[PDB]
Amino acid sequence: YTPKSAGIKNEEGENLWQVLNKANMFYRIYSGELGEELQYLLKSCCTAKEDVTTLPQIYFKNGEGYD
RNA sequence: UUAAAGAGUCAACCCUUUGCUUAUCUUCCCUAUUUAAAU
Repeated sequence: YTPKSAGIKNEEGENLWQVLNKANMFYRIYSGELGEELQYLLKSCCTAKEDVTTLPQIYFKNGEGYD
């Protein structure tokens, strides 16, 4: 996700969602088969972001109590 | 218990034409008999 999903297309015309999900280069980079230069930068983007506004909330039984 | 919430509304010509048609052997055969008073 990026604001307005603008980005910049390649010379043939591709975005990251198409590039990383074409022929499984995501696992080829996450493992580190392309080096440790494209491995730290990609892992830097994997950060959590909490937001609960306008989401369903349901009670589930967990032994003695609820969650 | 993916809990809680929400107006789909409005309008319309389906019209026109038409040759179904010719022929034909259903044949042979046969034991229905046996009683009893009107309530």
